[PDB]
Amino acid sequence: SLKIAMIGLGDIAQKAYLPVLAQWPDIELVLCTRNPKVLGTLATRYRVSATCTDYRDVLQYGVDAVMIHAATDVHSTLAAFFLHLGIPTFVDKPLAASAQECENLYELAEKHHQPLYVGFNRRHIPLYNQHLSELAQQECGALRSLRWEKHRHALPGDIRTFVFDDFIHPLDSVNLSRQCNLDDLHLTYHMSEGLLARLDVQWQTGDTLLHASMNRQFGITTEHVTASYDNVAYLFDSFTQGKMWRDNQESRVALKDWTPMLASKGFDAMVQDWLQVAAAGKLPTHIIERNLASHQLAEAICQQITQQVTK
Amino acid sequence: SLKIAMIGLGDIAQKAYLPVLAQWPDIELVLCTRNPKVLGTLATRYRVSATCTDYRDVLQYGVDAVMIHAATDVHSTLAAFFLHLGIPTFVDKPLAASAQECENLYELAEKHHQPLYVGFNRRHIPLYNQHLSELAQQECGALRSLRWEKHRHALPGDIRTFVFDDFIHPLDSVNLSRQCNLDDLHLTYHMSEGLLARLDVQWQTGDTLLHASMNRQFGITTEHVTASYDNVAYLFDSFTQGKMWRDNQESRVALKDWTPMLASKGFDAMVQDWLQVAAAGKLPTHIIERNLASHQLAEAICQQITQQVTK
Amino acid sequence: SLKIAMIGLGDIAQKAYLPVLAQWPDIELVLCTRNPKVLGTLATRYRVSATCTDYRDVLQYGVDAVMIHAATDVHSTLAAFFLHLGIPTFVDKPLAASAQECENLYELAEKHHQPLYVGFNRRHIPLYNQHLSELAQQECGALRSLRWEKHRHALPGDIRTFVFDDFIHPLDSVNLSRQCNLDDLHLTYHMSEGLLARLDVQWQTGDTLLHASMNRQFGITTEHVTASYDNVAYLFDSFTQGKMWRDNQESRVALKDWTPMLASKGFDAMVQDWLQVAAAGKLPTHIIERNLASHQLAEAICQQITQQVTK
Amino acid sequence: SLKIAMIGLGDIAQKAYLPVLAQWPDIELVLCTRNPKVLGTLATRYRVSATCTDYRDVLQYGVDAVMIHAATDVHSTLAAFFLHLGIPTFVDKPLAASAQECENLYELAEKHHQPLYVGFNRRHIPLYNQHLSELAQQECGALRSLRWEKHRHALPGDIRTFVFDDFIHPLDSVNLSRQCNLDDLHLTYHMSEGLLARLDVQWQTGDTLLHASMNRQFGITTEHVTASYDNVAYLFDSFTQGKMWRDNQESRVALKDWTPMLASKGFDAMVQDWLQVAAAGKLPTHIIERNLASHQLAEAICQQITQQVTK
Ligand code: NI
Repeated sequence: SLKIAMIGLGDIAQKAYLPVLAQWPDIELVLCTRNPKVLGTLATRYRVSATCTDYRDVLQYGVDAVMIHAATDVHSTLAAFFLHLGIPTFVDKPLAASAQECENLYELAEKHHQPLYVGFNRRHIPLYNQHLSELAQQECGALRSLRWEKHRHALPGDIRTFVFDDFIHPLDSVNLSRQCNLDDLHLTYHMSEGLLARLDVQWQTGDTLLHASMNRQFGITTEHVTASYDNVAYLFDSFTQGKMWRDNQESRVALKDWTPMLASKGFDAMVQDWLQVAAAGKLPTHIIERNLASHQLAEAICQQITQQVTK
Repeated sequence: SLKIAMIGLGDIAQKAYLPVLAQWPDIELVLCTRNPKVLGTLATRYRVSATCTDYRDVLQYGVDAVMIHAATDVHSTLAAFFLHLGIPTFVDKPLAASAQECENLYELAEKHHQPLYVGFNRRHIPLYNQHLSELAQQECGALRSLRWEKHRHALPGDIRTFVFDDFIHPLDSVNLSRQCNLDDLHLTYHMSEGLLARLDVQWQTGDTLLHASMNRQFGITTEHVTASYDNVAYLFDSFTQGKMWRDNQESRVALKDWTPMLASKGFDAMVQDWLQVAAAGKLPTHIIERNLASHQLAEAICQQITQQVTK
Repeated sequence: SLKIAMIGLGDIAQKAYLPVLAQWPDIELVLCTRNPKVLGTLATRYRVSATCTDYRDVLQYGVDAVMIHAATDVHSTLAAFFLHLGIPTFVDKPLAASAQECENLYELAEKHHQPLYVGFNRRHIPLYNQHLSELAQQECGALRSLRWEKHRHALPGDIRTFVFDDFIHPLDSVNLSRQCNLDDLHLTYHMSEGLLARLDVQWQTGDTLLHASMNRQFGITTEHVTASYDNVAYLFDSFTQGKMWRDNQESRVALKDWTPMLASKGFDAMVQDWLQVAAAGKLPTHIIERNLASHQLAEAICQQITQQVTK
Repeated sequence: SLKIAMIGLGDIAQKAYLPVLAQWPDIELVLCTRNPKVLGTLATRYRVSATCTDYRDVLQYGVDAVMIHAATDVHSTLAAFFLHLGIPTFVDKPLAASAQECENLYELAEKHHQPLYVGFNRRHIPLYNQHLSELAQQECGALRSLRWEKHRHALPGDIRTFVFDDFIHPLDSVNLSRQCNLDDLHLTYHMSEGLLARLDVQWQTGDTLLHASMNRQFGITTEHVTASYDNVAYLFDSFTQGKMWRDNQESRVALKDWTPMLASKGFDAMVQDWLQVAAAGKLPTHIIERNLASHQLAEAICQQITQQVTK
């Protein structure tokens, strides 16, 4: 059995995590959030006796690990608190607001031999990891190309936020390699009256061309993933449907009916991994390098665009 | 009314060109090809009188212009010929096997003040030009991105052939900036057992990201075009259908029913542009520069992969 | 705030109802089922105190209503029981294996002035009722036609089960005219080996053509709904996606993102209506009549077939 | 070798027939039509020497067969003129304006022992006859169901024209059992502003449910064909593409690229047949029984509707 604390019950905590762990058997929750009104409503709805208003009062529940869903602003603070207190810590992307804080956090995590899992659901998409072993293995494998497009309609933003809070999803999902700088990388972008409209990062490591694309001034909000091997390719227009091309024939691949929405988006699968990491008390090295790399690449991309625009 | 001579009745000539001109009103055809058997077969099929076997006899019928559909290894020889004799010449892409010859040919055309039209049908695709005026205008306009993909199933080939006889399609089609080198351009490729499998070329001109992609070892033979502007986008999965995305809504855009197949592939629209060009003895400068640019770009790509591969 | 008791925790209960209710706000649950093993397993999973094995002890907790999810052959018993005790009763379709029982149960419920709600989730499909008001309001309105197709791959069965436990879905969903017989109705079917393979019931009410189609020996398992008005049509290939044809144009209509799976299948919407009814001790007349009619029609369909076959 | 005369060069003759027979090998044409202007233009455009302005000045060319593409009101007259003289005749749907006239023309046909081919391209569609052999053989076969929908956006009309000139297509295509009356058949329809808007004819012959529907007041103009066998089904949304459902999996079936438009709509295959019938002088029985049947069923459906709308 496992006991977990959830600090910061905001939009995502309520939209996905809570509903996923609330029904998860053999798991005991310890809800924590500053707003007592919200806290109580939720605790009652999902029948949770372990209530907490001050994240520090969590120590009084001997938890096996905590999950932080609060805003980025208070990520490190809360993360560092449980880490230097010898407690596994889960955190929603982005781990921190800057690459340096990400490095420091992981340093503290190592100085205490504690795991620091960063929530990246797009590494656990059931339909994608089913036809694409590479994504499940987090390697480049036999992939010849992989393009991850996540767009939005009329929704530009400031460089920083755009990259760390949104682009990081396609950027990390495609980061099957461990790209951490802009070396041998091709960064392109457009800007509409002061803001970032579309970002394109693409590079080739080995025999695999990785491409992360985000056009937030697109004609419609949608996310597509295209991957190709030798004489075989897939194109997913969503997380539940797709097309498989082989032998010059096209067929559709899809999740089985009744598969819950939060599962298709990979939260169920991710929590699974998280728990195993929490229980084992250790997160595999490549995952730690994956995490840092993606965050470092974000920083490189930000400073680069910022410098070019300002200059 | 014009009298056009067709030199070199091969595959493309029989499949597209010939059947299109033999339909055009006020046009007299003068078939010409090495093989006398094939000549007579077609001559009978399209009930044409003016038959010839030696391109030199073509002059006898007092032709108003010539259309060369022979192999690439004989374009220069045939083109130069009618150019010296001052006759508007048409040549099916590619113009020549190298940028050197192309440059010569055009220099030769300028000298004799004759038009030299290069057959690029993907600049006349009715459905695309109806929705992307930038293509009809052959400019970048408001385009924020334009991606042209032309894939094939299990069909790798040698650099030269692959680039000059296939990739030249998506490359030129996307080359609205008249690019003629690898300056600030990204080029990725993948060799397979001695052959070129996939080639990806993209660069940013002003506020437009151009991208030509060709995977000759794709899971299926298909050609997709994707264009985007601010808050507007399009994605065509063929020359007859496509999706339009605007106001965060997806609608379908398609070619009128009963549109002849060859017309959908822009052949009629091209022959029309060509006949006017020949009948006017003039060919706009921007078009000439595009032809030249696309060919020099192809040259640059070949003498890049070949060099690298041999290392 | 209501206290609902769920009697009979079978598959449908564990897959949709239980998960939706155990999450519903201001509702205390009282689980009840024969098997004490499953009873406790579920009770632990959804953290519920009010446990019970005999459908009688349920009255002890002073429930405001009961939801019977047991087998069809136990509905009448359970239903009648609480209906007499004067408690709003909910029963998952079908109400009973015969129209007679249905008529009895409703006649009974009318005496005790209690509401008897039947579980027809396909009447609360959020994406369908959002676009087609006729379905929301349960009328024919401007509908010139409505076709509900629900097919299965290689799954024939006996007339009874096929109709009362399956076909009733599409049949009822289309029964917007309260059809309670075979009057001016066209019934068609096919028997594979010794079972019912496909059934097709279609009739016309005024200016509306209704059609229920089920081919349980179809090449694939899917469900398509097609609705048409004057110069307007819709075709949904699922509960989340569909296309709209208007002004000779095709546009995509889809369910908002992050919508829970069960919700898209109209369960949340149905439970809502159910609770309101239960808390109001009243159930609109037009609803009851539709319920009876659909079961009376199912009865009629079963008979004419069984007869015509044995004949 | 063959020589065919074409009487009546309208829009269909110019859009489909002339072009198809213009490149046909071993076939000499004898263009005939009222209007002189049009005539010469076409004779020059397709380079035909055999000109004509009167369907009577036709035997001066010793034709082997004739093709009438004129209006319906002049079909009989012309059809009889050549069947008298003893000439294989080809007529475009509908054969005549009434079932009476059809039987008449067909009685005069066997009277002079001459074939009377009716142009029904929907029987010779390459993509459909490929996967659906029953349509190629023209018999119910193993089909369990076959639905042919042909809708139009905002285009209602008078019963007569709506039926014989348009509905005749789907009605005949699904008529594999030579249905000729309203026996055991289900007919529904809808009128609007005094015109016919939608028409649906459905009946079951053996183990095959055949359904023809046409809603000329649909949201878009499109034609769909659905066909189901035991545990197998096909859905064609066009004449060149479709979906094949088998083993609960969906795959795409389509026409090879570069297949001319007129070929996909079946004109090539039909003409092919038409010729093999003109040369052979004999037309298979079932084909004659089918054509009559379709026109008889057409009349039945007309008078039937005309009566109720009048009663
Ligand atoms: Ni409405």
